Amino acid sequence: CPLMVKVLDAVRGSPAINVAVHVFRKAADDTWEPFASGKTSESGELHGLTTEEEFVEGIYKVEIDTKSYWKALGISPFHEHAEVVFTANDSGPRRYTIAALLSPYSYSTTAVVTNP
Amino acid sequence: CPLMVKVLDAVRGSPAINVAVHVFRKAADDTWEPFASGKTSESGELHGLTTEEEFVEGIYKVEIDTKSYWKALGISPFHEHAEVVFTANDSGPRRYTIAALLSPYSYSTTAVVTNP
Amino acid sequence: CPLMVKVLDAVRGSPAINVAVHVFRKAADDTWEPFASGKTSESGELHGLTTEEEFVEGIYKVEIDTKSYWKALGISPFHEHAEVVFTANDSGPRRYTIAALLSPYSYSTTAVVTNP
Amino acid sequence: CPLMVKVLDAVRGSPAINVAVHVFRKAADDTWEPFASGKTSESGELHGLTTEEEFVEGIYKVEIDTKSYWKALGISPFHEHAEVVFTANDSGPRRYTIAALLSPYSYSTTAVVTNP
Ligand SMILES: [Fe+3]
Ligand SMILES: [Fe+3]
Ligand SMILES: [Fe+3]
Ligand SMILES: [Fe+3]
Ligand SMILES: [Fe+3]
Ligand SMILES: [Fe+3]
Ligand SMILES: [Fe+3]
Ligand SMILES: [Fe+3]
Ligand SMILES: [Fe+3]
Ligand SMILES: [Fe+3]
Repeated sequence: CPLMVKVLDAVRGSPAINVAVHVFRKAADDTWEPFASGKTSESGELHGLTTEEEFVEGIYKVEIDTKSYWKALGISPFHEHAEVVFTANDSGPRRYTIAALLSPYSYSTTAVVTNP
Repeated sequence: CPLMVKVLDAVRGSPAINVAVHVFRKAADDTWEPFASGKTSESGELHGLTTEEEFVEGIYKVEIDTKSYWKALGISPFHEHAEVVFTANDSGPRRYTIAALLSPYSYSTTAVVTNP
Repeated sequence: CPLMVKVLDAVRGSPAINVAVHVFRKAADDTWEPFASGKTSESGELHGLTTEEEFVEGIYKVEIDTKSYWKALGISPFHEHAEVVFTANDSGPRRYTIAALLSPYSYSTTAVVTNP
Repeated sequence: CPLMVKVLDAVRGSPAINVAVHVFRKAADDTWEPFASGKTSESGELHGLTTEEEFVEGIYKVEIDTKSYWKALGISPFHEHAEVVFTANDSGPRRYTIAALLSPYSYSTTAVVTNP
């Protein structure tokens, strides 16, 4: 798994379950081609999005939708989408972990990049 | 002044200075319309984006252009932007402060609501 | 005012109000001596902790008492405190701002240095 | 592993390797008994600190020292210790993950608590 996504809730200190994640790649004619997608697990993690063979250098957009998570808590969320855009594998192949930390009025996001 | 944006640099222990900030507002056809923009001062604050009477109820998006910020300091950062999305309610006159904390690989955004 | 401490609540989207803050200074026998303390105002700011002439070069520690803060709001938080440790250099007159962002299970501290 | 510790560098976006970690437990006569200790790995993680049989309810202090990490980067760090104090296993057994995010002027720390 070269690309992991974690989502956490800063209020509850728990993993965010069933967050929808959509990954896009910037395509040749200046548009976003679909690339991968999934839901986060009990542990709030999602990998198995791609393989090193499909995860070529390029520009990727990672979108999350947290509607299912707040719904199951009985929370009527105010906002529920977040996104990052980064450039991948420019120095050849790396593993990316992208973590998001949720509060109703605060959003934090961190990227860890490691060598496979 | 009803809308403040404050931005800090976690690497250098200082306000982020001259960072461009674009504020959009969500329009009747669910698109984003430009609302305001500016650059951060030496103390990292940007205000004078809008008057009380022009900052109506709605959904607003603040894009802080951090890629150019880090690149100017000779750092290839991970993110393109820092963003946050928030809702202004039609309530009384209220101060909205958007605070941003920046690293090359991590950032956090927070919307703070007060009365002056 | 050379030492400011600002504290925000990420859950409630507001300044943290009435939070106790204790500042210690590292003494000649490598122990911590009380330096200053106070409570945060309605805008979450605490200043008037020290004068320019009494805030000498050294190593200082800010303990923000967040357990009691969250418990007062009926939340059993994870941390006891938020802390940060920083060094004042003997340089010119400089403004030190300690900013704190608080959730029940996550918190961040930042020391910002400016000139007034 | 009921107790994991991660340490990350927000400047480099990399795991912090060889961070020394010392865990203490609050003992009956109001003092800190040693409990567990270790160094973080290539991936910045440390588990194998304890077992569910030794990780009883109580008050634990987790200390890190990041001297070896900065040394190997050729960095003369200003500060290099951090600590959290929390109460464990009060609602019976839980798994704790404690993550710390480093910048020279900013420190963030998050706790994720999950059900084994
Ligand atoms: Fe499972
Ligand atoms: Fe299960
Ligand atoms: Fe995992
Ligand atoms: Fe101000
Ligand atoms: Fe909001
Ligand atoms: Fe002020
Ligand atoms: Fe410092
Ligand atoms: Fe290894
Ligand atoms: Fe290895
Ligand atoms: Fe692991």
